Amino acid sequence: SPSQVRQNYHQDAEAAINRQINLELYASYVYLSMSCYFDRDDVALKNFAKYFLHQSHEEREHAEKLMKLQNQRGGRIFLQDIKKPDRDDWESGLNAMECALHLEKSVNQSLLELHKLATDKNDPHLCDFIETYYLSEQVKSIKELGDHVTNLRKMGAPEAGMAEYLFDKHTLGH
Amino acid sequence: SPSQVRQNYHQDAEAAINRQINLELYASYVYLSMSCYFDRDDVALKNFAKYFLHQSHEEREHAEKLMKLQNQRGGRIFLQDIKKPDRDDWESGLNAMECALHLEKSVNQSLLELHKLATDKNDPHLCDFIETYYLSEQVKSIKELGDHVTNLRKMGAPEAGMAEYLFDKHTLGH
Amino acid sequence: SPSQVRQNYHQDAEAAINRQINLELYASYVYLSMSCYFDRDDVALKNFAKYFLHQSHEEREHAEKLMKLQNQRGGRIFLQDIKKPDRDDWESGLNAMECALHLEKSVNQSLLELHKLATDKNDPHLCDFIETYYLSEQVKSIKELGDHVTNLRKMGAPEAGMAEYLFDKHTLGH
Amino acid sequence: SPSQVRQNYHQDAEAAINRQINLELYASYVYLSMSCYFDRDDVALKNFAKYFLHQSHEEREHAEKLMKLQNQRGGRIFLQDIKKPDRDDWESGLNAMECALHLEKSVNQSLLELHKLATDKNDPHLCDFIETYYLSEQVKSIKELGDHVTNLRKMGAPEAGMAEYLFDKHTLGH
Amino acid sequence: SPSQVRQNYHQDAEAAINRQINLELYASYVYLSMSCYFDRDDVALKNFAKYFLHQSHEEREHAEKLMKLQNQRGGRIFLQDIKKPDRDDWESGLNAMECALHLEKSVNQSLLELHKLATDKNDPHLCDFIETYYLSEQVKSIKELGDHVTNLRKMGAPEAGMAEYLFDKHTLGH
Amino acid sequence: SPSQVRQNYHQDAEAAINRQINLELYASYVYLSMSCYFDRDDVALKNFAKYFLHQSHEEREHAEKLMKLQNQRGGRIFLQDIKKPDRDDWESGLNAMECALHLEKSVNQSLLELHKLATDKNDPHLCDFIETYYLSEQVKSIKELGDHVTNLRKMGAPEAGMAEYLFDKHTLGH
Ligand SMILES: [Mg+2]
Ligand SMILES: [Mg+2]
Ligand SMILES: [Mg+2]
Ligand SMILES: [Mg+2]
Ligand SMILES: [Mg+2]
Ligand SMILES: [Mg+2]
Repeated sequence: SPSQVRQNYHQDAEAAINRQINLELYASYVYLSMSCYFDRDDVALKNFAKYFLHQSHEEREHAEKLMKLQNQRGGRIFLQDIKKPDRDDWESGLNAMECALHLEKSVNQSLLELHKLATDKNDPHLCDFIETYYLSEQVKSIKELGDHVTNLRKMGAPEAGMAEYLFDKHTLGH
Repeated sequence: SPSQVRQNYHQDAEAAINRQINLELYASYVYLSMSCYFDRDDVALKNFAKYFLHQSHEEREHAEKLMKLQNQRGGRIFLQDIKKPDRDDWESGLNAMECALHLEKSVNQSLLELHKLATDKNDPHLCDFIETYYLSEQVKSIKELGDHVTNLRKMGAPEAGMAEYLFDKHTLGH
Repeated sequence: SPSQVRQNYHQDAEAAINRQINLELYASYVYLSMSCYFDRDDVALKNFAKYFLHQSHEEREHAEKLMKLQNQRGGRIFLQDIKKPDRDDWESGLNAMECALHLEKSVNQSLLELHKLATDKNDPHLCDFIETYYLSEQVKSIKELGDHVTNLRKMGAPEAGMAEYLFDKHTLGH
Repeated sequence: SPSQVRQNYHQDAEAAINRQINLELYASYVYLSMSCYFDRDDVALKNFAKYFLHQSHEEREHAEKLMKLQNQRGGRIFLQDIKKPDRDDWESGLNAMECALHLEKSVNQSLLELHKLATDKNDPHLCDFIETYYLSEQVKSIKELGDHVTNLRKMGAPEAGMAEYLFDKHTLGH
Repeated sequence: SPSQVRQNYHQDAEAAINRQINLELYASYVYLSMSCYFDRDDVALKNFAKYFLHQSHEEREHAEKLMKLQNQRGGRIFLQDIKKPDRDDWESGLNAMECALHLEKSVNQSLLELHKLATDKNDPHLCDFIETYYLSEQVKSIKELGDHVTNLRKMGAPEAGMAEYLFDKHTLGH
Repeated sequence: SPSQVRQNYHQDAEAAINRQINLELYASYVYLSMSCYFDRDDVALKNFAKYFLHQSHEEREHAEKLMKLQNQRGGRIFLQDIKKPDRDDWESGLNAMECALHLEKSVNQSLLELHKLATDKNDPHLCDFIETYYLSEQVKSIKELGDHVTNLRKMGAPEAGMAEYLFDKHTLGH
């Protein structure tokens, strides 16, 4: 019954990795939601919509790397339902950015508990994997979103009106 | 309250399009499941896994075209939960292909009810849209999967063993 | 017994499409006839013969698209005899052009009854197909032949003699 | 007396298409008017003037496609007077954009009545034509103008003064 | 109230230039009419239709240069209705050419009264403008149309029938 | 009444060549039939369908060379009905190949009687023509089909199931 390729892969880890897969697919669905919002004809911020559409595609690629890992180690993937996003209508460019940042910190929090459970089961390949592909880029994302939120607040979003518009063109529009 | 760009777009259609979006995202999740299965170390059919991974990416692109349509016409997108796939373990290459085909016919059935409701509300742009981008490629998909299922059955899958292996290399491996 | 790929394809349509296939193959045979006539050593209008030979090849390509359609939808093709053309000897360049035009209108008339029967069975993919590939180019053909017949009559074909000759070089000879 | 190429083309449609031609030429004249306004030495928004000049040229190209259609089907074109635009002086960038949008919806409304009259006379080629070349791009225009009006209002046009200026450079100036 | 850029621009000239704009737009509409006529399925002279379509596009470009001039000098543009062309059906290639020539002489006559009114108000820039861009090319047009009318009459249009046909291919078809 | 270019062309030959034209058009229709069969969604052998579609196009080119010959020698072409193929459904890849081979031998048999009748009327150009363009390639076709039938039988078609599938990819799929 155990996989021919299975070696030093504890059950508690296999279960934790399945939960992290469901968490990345759900983040991917949240960015997709926001992207729909900024494409609305009475919000109309195209560069915001392209920005979150890209984040969406990147999160779906994190889920699939984890899907490969779990097959390489001889664990089995058990998919669950992907819950709908907290809300449909996201108010403003600055409110969507602050939720993105809150979301991205929670994904980060779960990877750090994942890493703490692999260190305490003595699984070095799994740890190295999380470190090399997840923890580092998750810290670059948070820092970037932290900077976007800072700039928008300074320019006086959302009360200013010209702030998101200029932000859309200069910072997100390359 | 009604969108500035809204014109000849009945409520019953806006609701139908939201349900079709949830149906494409769910198909996308089912292909993703199958792809995980053929990558398993004790199934090991790489060209099958690449085939369904591509179908997965294509269905997620159908959902996003529909997301654009609904914004262009001034309707609003209301995302629901995406339910987990019927099963986790898909038996064989021929059983996965027969379920793919059964799935793809149900997506087709819902587009034909969508088109019947747009014709009976007199919405010509919505009809043209469904016809030009959905109904045609949905018929090419079904015909292709119908042919794959036919060949596999003839070569004697799944009892033969060499049938999926050869099928994987010649028909799916370009 | 019913095809695995068959869906929303009424028997009355499958029968109508078979009759339209026989009608395109017969048109293809009529153009082939005319082309033989203008190659005759005592008619001798080479650019007329090249013109109808091309129309012949185009009609045989319409029949084969319809042959593909009927297989994609899971209907079955039932070929009949192709009847010989009304006549062997076609008098003149202007008489051959007026028969071509009368022929091309009858092909058009049958596609419009085909489309009226698919709309009344609720088959949207079949309708879109006929519209996108048949009705439009059938209207461009009729308009072109209508213009050729007009010019020839004006220049005084067939009594003039120099009219077809000049027509052969300037309008049909690029 | 009836055209040699005429087939399944009802009189009521020929009359409707003539009225739609006069409607596109009149829209073309309105955009030309606005373009003159933004070139005025005491408005001075060059990128607005280039934007409406282009819309003007596009509408004159819609009228000529319809002029071709009506000749291909063997109807006759009956040109009327083109009435002068509602006003000469258009106040602001945001007021010109809101009138453009109101205009573009009325052109859309007339194409949808045109399509409803071709469906009820059973003219499939005419319907396909309107759908494929008019209804789709008319919906992309409305959505775009809807977005421009939204942005300008948000930035605080016309009271702001810097809003149109920045809008002219970033959104319309490529 | 007077424009900041206005200098040596008499009211009587501003009014004359507005009337010349309406005259070029009306000529543009007349050529458009003729072009529709030669595209008719029972006239069928394609190179005649391309010839007048081009003249149409050129006249619409003369109107827009005048629209720029009037803005550069700080006058205001007051658009009127564009009246429908004298007739719908233009008989023959030679009759359409003789009306084109009569039209083009009347446009010329109005530019010469325009120039006589700018010389008698002492406006040198306006005079130079009319001379450099209008009077010269208006004389080349008349001479060309004069030559086309001469040739057609000689070959025996419209009684000959082969005359317009050959004319269409050799003189207008490059 | 006799053609100006007619020389040493006996009536009995002109009649024989007309019958051979009808025989090539009928072979062309039979290959077209088979090609439709292998494109069926429950046969599904694409490389077989491409193979017979090509043979179809080649036979229609043999008929047209003969149509040219008969015009060059000053005979007249008298087209007959093209009869429908013996059957609609062709069982298997090996059964279709054995009928193709039986068909291709009968075409060969008629060319050899044609050549025997031209030698006994003393028509050397007609003989050379048949020899140089027909008899040689007809012998290469038969030998090829003879080899395909041999291989399929050896691999154990049609009972094997994997035989046609592999044959489709290696021998017919280049
Ligand atoms: Mg991640
Ligand atoms: Mg789809
Ligand atoms: Mg056709
Ligand atoms: Mg339009
Ligand atoms: Mg001029
Ligand atoms: Mg042959």
